[PDB]
Amino acid sequence: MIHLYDAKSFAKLRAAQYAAFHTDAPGSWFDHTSGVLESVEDGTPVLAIGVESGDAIVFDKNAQRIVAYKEKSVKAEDGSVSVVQVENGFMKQGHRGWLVDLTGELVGCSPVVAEFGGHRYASGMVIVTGKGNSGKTPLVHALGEALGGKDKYATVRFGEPLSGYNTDFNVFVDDIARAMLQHRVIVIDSLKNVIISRGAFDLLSDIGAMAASRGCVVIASLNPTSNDDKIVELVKEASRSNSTSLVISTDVDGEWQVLTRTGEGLQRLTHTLQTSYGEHSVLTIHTSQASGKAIQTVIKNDEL
Amino acid sequence: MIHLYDAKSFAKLRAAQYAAFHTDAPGSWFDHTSGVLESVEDGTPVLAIGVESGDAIVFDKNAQRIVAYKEKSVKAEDGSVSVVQVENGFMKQGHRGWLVDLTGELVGCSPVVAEFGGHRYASGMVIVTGKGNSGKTPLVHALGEALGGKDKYATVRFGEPLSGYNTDFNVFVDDIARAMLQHRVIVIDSLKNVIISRGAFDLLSDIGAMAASRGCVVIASLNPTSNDDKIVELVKEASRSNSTSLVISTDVDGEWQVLTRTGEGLQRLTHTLQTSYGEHSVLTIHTSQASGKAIQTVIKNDEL
Amino acid sequence: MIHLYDAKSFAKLRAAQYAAFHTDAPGSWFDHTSGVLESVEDGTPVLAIGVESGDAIVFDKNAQRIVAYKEKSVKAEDGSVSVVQVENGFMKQGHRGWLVDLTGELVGCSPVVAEFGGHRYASGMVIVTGKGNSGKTPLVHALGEALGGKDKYATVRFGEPLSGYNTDFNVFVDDIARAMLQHRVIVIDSLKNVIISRGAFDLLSDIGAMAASRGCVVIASLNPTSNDDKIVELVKEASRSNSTSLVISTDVDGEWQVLTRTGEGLQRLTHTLQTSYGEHSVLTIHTSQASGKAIQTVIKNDEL
Amino acid sequence: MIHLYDAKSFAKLRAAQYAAFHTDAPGSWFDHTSGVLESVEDGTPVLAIGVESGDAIVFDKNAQRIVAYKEKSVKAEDGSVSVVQVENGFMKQGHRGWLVDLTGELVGCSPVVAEFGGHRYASGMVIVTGKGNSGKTPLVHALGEALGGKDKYATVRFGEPLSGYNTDFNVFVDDIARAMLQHRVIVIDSLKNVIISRGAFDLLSDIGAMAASRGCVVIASLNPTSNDDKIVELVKEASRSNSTSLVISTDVDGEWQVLTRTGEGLQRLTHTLQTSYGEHSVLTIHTSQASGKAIQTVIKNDEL
Amino acid sequence: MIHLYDAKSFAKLRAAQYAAFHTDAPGSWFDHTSGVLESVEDGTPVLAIGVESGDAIVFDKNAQRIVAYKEKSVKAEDGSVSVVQVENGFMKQGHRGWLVDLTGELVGCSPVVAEFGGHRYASGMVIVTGKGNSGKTPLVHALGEALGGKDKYATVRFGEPLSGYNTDFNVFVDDIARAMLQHRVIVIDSLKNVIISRGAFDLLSDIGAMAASRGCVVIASLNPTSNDDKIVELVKEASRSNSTSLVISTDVDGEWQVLTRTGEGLQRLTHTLQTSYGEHSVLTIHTSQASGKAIQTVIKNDEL
Amino acid sequence: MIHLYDAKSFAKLRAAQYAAFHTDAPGSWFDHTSGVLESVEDGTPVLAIGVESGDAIVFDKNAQRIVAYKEKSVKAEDGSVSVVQVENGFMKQGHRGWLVDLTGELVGCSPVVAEFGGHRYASGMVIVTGKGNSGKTPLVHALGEALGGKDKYATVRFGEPLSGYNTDFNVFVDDIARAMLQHRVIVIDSLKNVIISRGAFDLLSDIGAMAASRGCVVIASLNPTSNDDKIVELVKEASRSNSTSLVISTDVDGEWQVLTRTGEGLQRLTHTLQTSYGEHSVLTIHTSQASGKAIQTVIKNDEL
Ligand SMILES: Nc1ncnc2c1ncn2[C@@H]1O[C@H](COP(=O)(O)CP(=O)(O)OP(=O)(O)O)[C@@H](O)[C@H]1O
Ligand SMILES: Nc1ncnc2c1ncn2[C@@H]1O[C@H](COP(=O)(O)CP(=O)(O)OP(=O)(O)O)[C@@H](O)[C@H]1O
Ligand SMILES: Nc1ncnc2c1ncn2[C@@H]1O[C@H](COP(=O)(O)CP(=O)(O)OP(=O)(O)O)[C@@H](O)[C@H]1O
Ligand SMILES: Nc1ncnc2c1ncn2[C@@H]1O[C@H](COP(=O)(O)CP(=O)(O)OP(=O)(O)O)[C@@H](O)[C@H]1O
Ligand SMILES: Nc1ncnc2c1ncn2[C@@H]1O[C@H](COP(=O)(O)CP(=O)(O)OP(=O)(O)O)[C@@H](O)[C@H]1O
Ligand SMILES: Nc1ncnc2c1ncn2[C@@H]1O[C@H](COP(=O)(O)CP(=O)(O)OP(=O)(O)O)[C@@H](O)[C@H]1O
Ligand SMILES: [Mg+2]
Ligand SMILES: [Mg+2]
Ligand SMILES: [Mg+2]
Ligand SMILES: [Mg+2]
Ligand SMILES: [Mg+2]
Ligand SMILES: [Mg+2]
Repeated sequence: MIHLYDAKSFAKLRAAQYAAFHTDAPGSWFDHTSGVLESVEDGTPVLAIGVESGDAIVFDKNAQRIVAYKEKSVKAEDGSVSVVQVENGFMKQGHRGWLVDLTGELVGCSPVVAEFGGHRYASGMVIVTGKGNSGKTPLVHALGEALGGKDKYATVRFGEPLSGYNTDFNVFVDDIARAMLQHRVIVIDSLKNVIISRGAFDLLSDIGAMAASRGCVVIASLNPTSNDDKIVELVKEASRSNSTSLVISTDVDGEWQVLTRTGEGLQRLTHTLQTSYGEHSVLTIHTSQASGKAIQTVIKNDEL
Repeated sequence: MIHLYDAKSFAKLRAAQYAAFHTDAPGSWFDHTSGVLESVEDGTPVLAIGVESGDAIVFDKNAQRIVAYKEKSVKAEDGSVSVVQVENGFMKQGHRGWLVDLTGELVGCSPVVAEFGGHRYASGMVIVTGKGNSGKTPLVHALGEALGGKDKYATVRFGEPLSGYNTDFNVFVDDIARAMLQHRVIVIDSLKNVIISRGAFDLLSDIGAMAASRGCVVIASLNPTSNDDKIVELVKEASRSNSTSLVISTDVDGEWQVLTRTGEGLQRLTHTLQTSYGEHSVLTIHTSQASGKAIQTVIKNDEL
Repeated sequence: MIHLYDAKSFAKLRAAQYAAFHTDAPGSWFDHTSGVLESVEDGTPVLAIGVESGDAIVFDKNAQRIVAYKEKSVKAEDGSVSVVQVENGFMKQGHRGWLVDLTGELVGCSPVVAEFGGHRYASGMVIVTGKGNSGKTPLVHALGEALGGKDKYATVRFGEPLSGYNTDFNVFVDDIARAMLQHRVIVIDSLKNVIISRGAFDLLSDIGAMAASRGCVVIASLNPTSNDDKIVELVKEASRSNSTSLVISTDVDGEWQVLTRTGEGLQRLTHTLQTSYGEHSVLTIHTSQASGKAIQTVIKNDEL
Repeated sequence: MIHLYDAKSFAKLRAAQYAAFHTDAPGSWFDHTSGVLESVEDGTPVLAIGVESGDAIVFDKNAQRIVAYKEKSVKAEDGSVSVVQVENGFMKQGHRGWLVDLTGELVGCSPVVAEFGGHRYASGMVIVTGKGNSGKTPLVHALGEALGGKDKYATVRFGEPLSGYNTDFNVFVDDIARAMLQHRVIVIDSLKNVIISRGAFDLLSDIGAMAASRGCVVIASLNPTSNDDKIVELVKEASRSNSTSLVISTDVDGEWQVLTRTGEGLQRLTHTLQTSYGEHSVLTIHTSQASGKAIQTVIKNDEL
Repeated sequence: MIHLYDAKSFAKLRAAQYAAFHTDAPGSWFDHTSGVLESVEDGTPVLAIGVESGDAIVFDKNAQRIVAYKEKSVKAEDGSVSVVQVENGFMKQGHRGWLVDLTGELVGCSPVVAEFGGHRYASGMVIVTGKGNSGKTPLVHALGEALGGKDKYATVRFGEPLSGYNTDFNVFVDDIARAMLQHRVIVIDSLKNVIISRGAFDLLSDIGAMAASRGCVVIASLNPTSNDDKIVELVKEASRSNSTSLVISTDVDGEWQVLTRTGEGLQRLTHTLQTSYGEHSVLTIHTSQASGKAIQTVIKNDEL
Repeated sequence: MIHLYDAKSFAKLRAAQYAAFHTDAPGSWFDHTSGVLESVEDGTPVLAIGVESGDAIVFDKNAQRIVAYKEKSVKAEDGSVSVVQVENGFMKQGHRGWLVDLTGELVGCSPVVAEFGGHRYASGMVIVTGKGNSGKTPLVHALGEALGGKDKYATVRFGEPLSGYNTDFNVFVDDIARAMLQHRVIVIDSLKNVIISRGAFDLLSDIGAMAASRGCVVIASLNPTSNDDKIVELVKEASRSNSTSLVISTDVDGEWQVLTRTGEGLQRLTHTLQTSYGEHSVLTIHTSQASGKAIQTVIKNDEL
């Protein structure tokens, strides 16, 4: 909805956003939203995501598709009215994204999703990219395990010429919706095939906000390697504007750079990561700050 | 409608436009249009804005969507007829923009929306953009609060990978419409995802006139950063021709330039702004002229 | 229709076209077509202009839209047949342009619309453009008042982020149609938003011929400023091929060049204009010639 | 239809084609086809041309549109079957072009349309183009009068911002069909607006063959002037491949070059023309050979 | 259908393909397929070719169009099923190409179509192209007569601004279909207008296999001359990949190079041709080897 | 479906993927999936592949198309639900790819398909490409026979101007589906015509995963030769991202490089091949390693 502010309320909002990243217990936001989703009336639509055609499919709290739901409205705080209607398995009325309120007045946050190796990591979408020899696939799985901490991480596989890989976009959005509804740490291996249909465009522009709203993190690999300034600019834009965080390789093999948006209007943080391989390509991230916009663009150049 | 002029009536119009910016009490035009809107018959369509498809949704004076409204025509002064009809939630007949006359013979103005730090600011659309390290989001919020003065400013959030952000264009136009119908100072954070669907194109070409006619100001951030002459040129066209005023970053961190169109055929004014950050990135604009077209083009080069 | 000629009849036509610009009394053609229009049977469709979709809307001699008109044919001189039919507000049969014959055998003219400061001006479409500091809006209004002479000029406002400005193309073409049906001197401020839908394309290729046939002049501002060879070439083509006359700014501030097509197969004339500003930006054109195709292309280069 | 040949029959075909241009009486082919068209059963479809949408309209020998014609087939010599059906004013079955046989076994000719100043001119389409100061409009009218000889020439006007000019493509194809059905010499002033819709593409590719089949000549002006390699290549292709003859200006003012395709597989002829102006821009062509492909391309370069 | 191989059966296939070009009596494959076609049930669909829209029309063994044919399936050797159905003149079910098996296990051949001047020529499609002064039209006709030998060659005319030329794509595919069903040697003058609609794209990708399967040869002229890397690259792709053989002009007037694909996986052969003109441009090809891929690419450069 | 992992289960997965290529018996995965397929209920849809339009066709375990199959759902392990429904020959509900689970938890593998000349080859899609004189058709057939080993290889022929070659995309995908359902080693000659419709796009992004899941290998020829950075980049992307393995020619004639993806997150292997020709162009691959991402991109440059 829209929000109204004066100097006081705005300063309070910023303090609260700062806290959502810097001081809140890691993963607490996810726990809170899990509670909100579970308190929902059975059969109530909680998430709508766009399929390839641009239409949207809707899911309930248990990640089951809602095929028929008769028009139902809800008047919000600002007076606006929210409407949701599902017919023949497709949203007739409503919008893409969370269909129930998880944040409230607390918007524009990058809820700390986890802490690892002395660094806090944000929820939302993390795009892993860059050129060079450092491998991306091993990196997303290592990050997924690290941020997962005590919990297992969920893996969504898409568009690779390997066994068992789904290559259908509509099955892909279904897997992603189920993942965000049920797990805090999510790995997506290969955003490459989405990179374009309407559903693919909706996904790039929606996923970061969906995840951040949920308090979960979606770690997605994205290879720039494609000397086609049409697609490459799309890769840089997705990394610059649709990603909550960015993990990009450097000049040194095994070394990565993490750029994190800490919240609405807040500064971006940066830290380095060292890694090494064990058996069967299993990667390990070794354990034992503020960066300017000009610097951000410098890193974006790496993908050219 | 169309207007007829001779030397005398034209000179009077120009003096009137001049005054609407230079001498009228700040925000007085907004108060005037609030009165016109509130005098409208209940349930009467007052504003129509385009959704993604290119269709238009309609609202009444209370920012409530009109789903059904049988044909109804009104003959204007120039003999032209206006017909409005709404069926199944969409305009069957009518046009985009204000459906009731808010201006009358007083057209081509940039009604002063507020005065701050010794400068007069125009209503209509203000694009906040530029390259470099100066933060845009912090600036739009500080401008909102500064021009809001005694009033709270309205915040419309769109397309950012942060918690609680809507990324659905149709929810976006609904927010914008409600905001212009109810508040004098509006901040839109991220016009980035609009910059393209028919609805997006309608939005860019309509919002400036819509706001200027209401006497409200829409402060929208737009990032150029995207070395793609296709989009970058679209950013310059939007800053050049679709904005009533432009606020753009300088070579010096924290310093901004304000370029204001003061009226139809009138000269553009320019002044500088110094800013500084307080706690949690809350930005403060410190307190304590004419510019030719060539100069304007020089400033536009900055975005390359 | 088609016309047949031999050496004798062709020479007579050329002498008549020459006269229509060089010796006829200024504005007499407009008076003559006003008489043809008023002598039309009530309810008879006289003008059809394309809306955004490419469809056309029809008007009668009083600039009132005709929503229903059953099929009706008329056989011309060359034996051809003209058929007009309007259903549900849209032309079902017919063509865009004047639906009644305003010219007869007298075609290919640039009927003198007015005389000012010692120069004859042609009816039809005049594009006011160029780069540099000389302001276009002030010029089109000054030209409208100068060619208006004893009569008031009509102003069609379109696509500018100022108060009371319509930004809807279908309202715009209704405004234009009504203007040409009722006034000899018309000003269009901002052809920028048309410069693309089918209707926009129809407007650019139709308006010059419609106005010249009527004997009215349409003075339109068109800013080239937009380093995008796709649109800039479109601006040059509209100036070169869809304009009866061209008014373009020069190296010297306040100075303008007028390039006039005097008739079919005739030479283009050129003269200069000096201007100055008074109060509230009211511009005054000071008072007290054949140009080749190469010279013409030279002036077109100015817009790059 | 398809034709079968052996060395003898082929040598005879070539001799006959050579004759159609070099020795037949000028205009005799047109006279013969006029006879064939007049011998046609009343109401029989004789010509189909494509309107803007790509659909085709059909005309009878008197240039009147056939709105309803029930399916009717005719088996040709090679055994193929020709079908023509018209419903609601549009061709349901059939093809674009002449619907009755005018040539027979005599195909691939450039029937001499006229002789003037010691040169034979071909029927089909003649495109008049080039850069520089030599005027095209005066040239097409002078050529039309010259080739017309004892007969008047027909003028089809399209897309110029002058009085009486039709700017509707569908009215344009109607004018052209009527012209080819009734006159040997045809002038088309401004092919510029066709230069793109399906109907416009069909016209460029069909007109030359229609005219040559009829024995009439269509003299069309085409300005290249438009530094847009997309359109300019289209101008060069139309001049190179859809024109039976080409008349292009040279370095010397008033001087033109005529390049004529004399038939299927025959050599292209070339000759120069000197011209001068009299009163009111009436041009006169003064009175008192084989060119290679490489040379042809050299002239095509002139338009860049 | 699909075929299975082991070392033995593969070696036998290759010896068979080798012989189909090198040792079989010239034109014997055409005679063989004529027999297969004539043994087909009356009214049975044998060939389907795509019209402009992308739809396909169907013919029987006598080159007569089938407008109605109820579903009918046929199980092939590999267990695959072929279903053909024609409704309202268009294929409802089936595929483009030969609808009856003309080859069997003998696939991937370039059946020798004729022997002339000591050289063997392949069936399938032959593109005659190149830059320079050597005439293409005269050459395609002389090749047609030379390879026709004792038989007349068939001529399909398309898209030339000359008398009696069809310019309708759907009439074109009808001619081509009839020609391949009834004659061994076919000449298509001007593939220029195809080089783009779905039908045109289908034609370029289908004709070569269609002809090679029939044992007939299609000799088509294609002019590169069009400095537009978009189309020119399309000409090279057509000469490179869609043609069974290529005949291209040299630096020397009258001299041509023939590049022939002799079979699936077999080497390409090359030989030169000297020609001279007789009366009325009738060209005569005078009478009295392996080439690597790099050489081939060198020849393709000629078209730039 | 989605899979969850912790450090332990992830390491087990990687060890299993490693084994699936490095130590499993060659071809065992194919035998295992053949067993899963044959144990399926009769009439059960097992494979869906997209036709040209983007629609999908369905096949049962015997490679016979299913034209009608009423809605039927199956709930997986992650709680997801798979729904298949076929109506009028087309999938109404379901996804493209394998419709039955061939992999289970064992995903992300490149199942060893065969061992030859001391090297293990991966199933999935292998693209054979490169520039230069080394012939591709001879290579794909030699590779098919070598990996076939004791078994015959299946050949799918598509889009070549040779006898018996299908050129219809819908027949092509039916051929491919039948091949993967019945044979371990498949050769596709000429992927050129797919390199674009929705179905072509679906094929490139689906085939690798379909084949790898099955344990079969699809060896396809793809010629880069086409100096059009639009298609060339598409060729590089298909080689880089849609190929399980790549076989590309080098500087030395007859010599080839094999680049193999060994599994999800695993390293790419590389080895060289020497070949020579025998009679009738029958090629023989002579008998008697980790490569970095940078080295990979280097080989991709070869195709420019
Ligand atoms: N033991 C090891 N030592 C060094 N590199 C290893 C390794 N095991 C795996 N890798 C690297 O892991 C990398 C990633 O594997 P891939 O499947 O190619 C995913 P990616 O390359 O990260 O993204 P991509 O598929 O979009 O290009 C490869 O570069 C591989 O070389
Ligand atoms: N205390 C502080 N000192 C200096 N800069 C600060 C700051 N707090 C916030 N900023 C700056 O605020 C800027 C804007 O925050 P963002 O959320 O990135 C919006 P933006 O960058 O202005 O526009 P964008 O999101 O369209 O690119 C960032 O560049 C950040 O560095
Ligand atoms: N008193 C004055 N002295 C000098 N210039 C003046 C002036 N009053 C107005 N102008 C000029 O009037 C010019 C035109 O006003 P604008 O509203 O920008 C229409 P334009 O610039 O002609 O076309 P545009 O809006 O498409 O660019 C401005 O460049 C302004 O500087
Ligand atoms: N008396 C005269 N002396 C020299 N030139 C003359 C002339 N009378 C007319 N002309 C020339 O006639 C030419 C043609 O007039 P236009 O209406 O511009 C048609 P065009 O220029 O030939 O083709 P175009 O409209 O596509 O550019 C102009 O260049 C004009 O200068
Ligand atoms: N007697 C002769 N001597 C030399 N050349 C001759 C000739 N008779 C005809 N020609 C050449 O025959 C050539 C071909 O005639 P055209 O009808 O132009 C077909 P083309 O030029 O080969 O292909 P195109 O029409 O696609 O460009 C011309 O270049 C002409 O010069
Ligand atoms: N005996 C032999 N010695 C050398 N090369 C041979 C040969 N037999 C066949 N070849 C080569 O086999 C190569 C491939 O045959 P083609 O039918 O052209 C398929 P390709 O060239 O591999 O792919 P392409 O058709 O997409 O370009 C040719 O370059 C030919 O020279
Ligand atoms: Mg990867
Ligand atoms: Mg921002
Ligand atoms: Mg202006
Ligand atoms: Mg002209
Ligand atoms: Mg030719
Ligand atoms: Mg090959």
